[PDB]
Amino acid sequence: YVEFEPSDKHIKEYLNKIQNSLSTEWSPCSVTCGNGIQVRIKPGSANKPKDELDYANDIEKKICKMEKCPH
Repeated sequence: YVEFEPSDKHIKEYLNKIQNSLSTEWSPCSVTCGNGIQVRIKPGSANKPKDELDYANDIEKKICKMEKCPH
């Protein structure tokens, strides 16, 4: 069945997109309408170099829900 949840592949794509502003503060929502994701670096991972961030353990994710997408 259709999952209706954000996929890890797509969240990793967003991490590439916002990598320059990625920090311990939540990112902007990945979308301007409908459902997307916000990401941040876990505070306990703030000392790590960019090339040693584990997706599952060093990155926090949360669903964000924006206004209904217009036609």
